[PDB]
Amino acid sequence: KSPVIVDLKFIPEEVEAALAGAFPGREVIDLADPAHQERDLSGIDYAVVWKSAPDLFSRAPDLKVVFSGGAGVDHVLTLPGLPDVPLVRFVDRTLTTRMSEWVMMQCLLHLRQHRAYEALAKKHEWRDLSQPEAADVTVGIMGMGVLGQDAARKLAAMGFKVIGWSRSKRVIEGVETYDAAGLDAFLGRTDFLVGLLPLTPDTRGIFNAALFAKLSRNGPFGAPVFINAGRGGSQVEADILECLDSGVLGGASLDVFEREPLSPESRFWDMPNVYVTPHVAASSDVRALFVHVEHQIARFESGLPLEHVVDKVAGY
Amino acid sequence: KSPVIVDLKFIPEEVEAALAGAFPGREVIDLADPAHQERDLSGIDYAVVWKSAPDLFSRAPDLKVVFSGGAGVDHVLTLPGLPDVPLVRFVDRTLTTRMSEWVMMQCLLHLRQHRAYEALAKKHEWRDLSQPEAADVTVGIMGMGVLGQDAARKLAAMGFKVIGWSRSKRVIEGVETYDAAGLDAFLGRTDFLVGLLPLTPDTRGIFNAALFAKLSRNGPFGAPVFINAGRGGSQVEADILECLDSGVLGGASLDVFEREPLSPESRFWDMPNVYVTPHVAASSDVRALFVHVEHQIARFESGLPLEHVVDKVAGY
Ligand SMILES: NC(=O)c1ccc[n+]([C@@H]2O[C@H](COP(=O)([O-])OP(=O)(O)OC[C@H]3O[C@@H](n4cnc5c(N)ncnc54)[C@H](OP(=O)(O)O)[C@@H]3O)[C@@H](O)[C@H]2O)c1
Ligand SMILES: NC(=O)c1ccc[n+]([C@@H]2O[C@H](COP(=O)([O-])OP(=O)(O)OC[C@H]3O[C@@H](n4cnc5c(N)ncnc54)[C@H](OP(=O)(O)O)[C@@H]3O)[C@@H](O)[C@H]2O)c1
Ligand SMILES: [Cl-]
Ligand SMILES: [Cl-]
Repeated sequence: KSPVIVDLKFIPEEVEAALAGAFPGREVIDLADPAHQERDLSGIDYAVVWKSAPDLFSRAPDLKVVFSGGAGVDHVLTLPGLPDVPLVRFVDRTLTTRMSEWVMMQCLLHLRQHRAYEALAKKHEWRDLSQPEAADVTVGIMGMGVLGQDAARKLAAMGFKVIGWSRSKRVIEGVETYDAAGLDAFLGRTDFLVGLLPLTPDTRGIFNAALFAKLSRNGPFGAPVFINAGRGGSQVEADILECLDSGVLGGASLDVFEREPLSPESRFWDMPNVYVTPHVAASSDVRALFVHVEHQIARFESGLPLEHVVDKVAGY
Repeated sequence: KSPVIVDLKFIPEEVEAALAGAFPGREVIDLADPAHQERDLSGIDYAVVWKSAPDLFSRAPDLKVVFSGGAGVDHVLTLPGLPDVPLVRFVDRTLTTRMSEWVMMQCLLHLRQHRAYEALAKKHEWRDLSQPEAADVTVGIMGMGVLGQDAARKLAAMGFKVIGWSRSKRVIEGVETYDAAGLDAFLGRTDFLVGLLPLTPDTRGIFNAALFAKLSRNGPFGAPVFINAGRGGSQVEADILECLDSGVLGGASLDVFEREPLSPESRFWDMPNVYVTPHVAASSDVRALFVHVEHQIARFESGLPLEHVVDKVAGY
């Protein structure tokens, strides 16, 4: 039976804990362990990777399937020697449900004027603010795949008006959607913009000043909000900053940044209407990752086709 | 046609805005207007009241129905001269949906360790924290009426494990519930305690140190959280403070207080794991209030029975 290489830059206690009883019957080679730093890795069919070392695929030339530890593959596609074999991304109910938690939290924080109420609290001042209900706000989600769909349905169920956008059009009860050419109509209706796009050459810098200026100003706060949990390379941070300073954006939630970890010198840390999280919108449940990997190995070895394979030309 | 007295201590622009076109065919006497401060109010059948003046029912001895501006009636029951006629409380989809927004926000803030991530941000420090999913947390809701039920269903749909408690037992898909005697078993399973009880003589001071000590310590954070949006008189704030200081409570969200507005000298304002909101968990949509009132007047006058009538002996 082939070994499984595990090269995951995740919280190490979580990886170690999940290894126990994982991949039964297979040797598991965890490259976090210094004992394994010189081991040759030829003749091994499977690797599970997240921020893996540059020389990995030169050490493991015989891989038959590469498994990403995350849903996003923009970094893995750039790794030297990435083999010409299927690359399977992480898709799982645990990941999806976690992202929807984060998206719901952001939409509620901005809806319920959390920062305004915290500023009042800091002054020890009791003051009720006029308050729209979720149905008074349209959330527009750019990115209508696994995560965008689950987030949209959950937002709608909480009472938000929800609309969606992606390259092609899709059918989702209670959610009107737009295809690529509908972008401007979608943006003009959107009060809270949620980014759940992969980073690809075609989504690079898509979230810029010109796009923020097209968002709706007709909503209950008079200015839109930007929430991104896709990839940082999709946004132009200089524009986000300028828009926040001018009031073109009323606030933002950012889980992802052009350069991560976010520099300690960034202005985003101290800004009163920005919520910064360190790329934790949906943590990979490592146990679930390994169950997904085990499952796909079983299909592969039985001749069934792999699921969630990446289109490497498209970048997702 | 009888006039309608409106004596509502709500945001005045909201009341004024909602008056337009309200109660068509009836004189509307808004007691916020100084012009009406000496008007006699006999021969008037209806009043809509929230924090109304003490002498109101002596000025209006002929009321046939009193309408509260809120869901809660503990204050109105204490008003001098409250007539011996039906008292109808506010119940409406707008109110319910708003409360569920607030409850969902609190459960997510505590689940997603928002204060920990804000403390990291204040130090300009990028650090991922181990993170449970909502299904790892049990939310126990004390109070299973209109609001408790809607909040429970919405929490469950977001992935939380949800359990409920109230005097009598109730049947709710996906939510196990407990009756009065099941209190201790319910508390022992609960990680996040949500209060959606009326204030009555029987719920006064129910949320105390003895009760907080019975909450589960087996959850992912090792200590429970207290969230109250019912009434402040149900909690003992001295105990909440002591429990937070000792770590018996890991955090709290409080929308209601023993004395409101909350004193500017309260410690709750500055406490890092408390979220204070100024009794805004669900604002009355005044427009919807008047539609509800108009509707009930129509039923009353057609001989149909009034809905949402309070049991004045029970206090709710
Ligand atoms: N912050 C975090 O912790 C975190 C966690 C997990 C994932 N993520 C990010 O979230 C992303 C989405 O994940 P997912 O599972 O939902 O992906 P998915 O199922 O592949 O969905 C991707 C969506 O983006 C659309 N899209 C791609 N390129 C586009 C373009 N140029 N114009 C318009 N639409 C475009 C796709 O449209 P089509 O269907 O028409 O192709 C599809 O609707 C991942 O790529 C990852 O970067 C972040
Ligand atoms: N913070 C805010 O902005 C805000 C806004 C709206 C409402 N509220 C508060 O929320 C409360 C609940 O509203 P609601 O519409 O959900 O009320 P509801 O429909 O009357 O529900 C009340 C629930 O509390 C239970 N209950 C009452 N006394 C009890 C006792 N001694 N022991 C156990 N259970 C008891 C009732 O049980 P039974 O069914 O068995 O009687 C019922 O399940 C209101 O009274 C108001 O004070 C606050
Ligand atoms: Cl800001
Ligand atoms: Cl605290």
